[PDB]
Amino acid sequence: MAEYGTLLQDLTNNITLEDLEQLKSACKEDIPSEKSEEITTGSAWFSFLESHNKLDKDNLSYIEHIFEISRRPDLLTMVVDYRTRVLKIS
Repeated sequence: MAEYGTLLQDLTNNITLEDLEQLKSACKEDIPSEKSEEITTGSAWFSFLESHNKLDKDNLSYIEHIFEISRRPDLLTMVVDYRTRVLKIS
């Protein structure tokens, strides 16, 4: 669970308010309009997403895509890499 916590945080370190806009732009259909509005922090979007069941402690597929579709593969990579490294660790 925790490592995932840093994972969200790692992309969050790389997340600019602007980066989020782009992810939101990608997410416009999936993440509700009302909510996308108030996404002024990387953690906020996770914490929203977490609050709704579009992201477990294990589940990433929702966000993985978002990072794929959005032209910001650093974050994707962190999700991908996390999935893997933690897989190899566990």
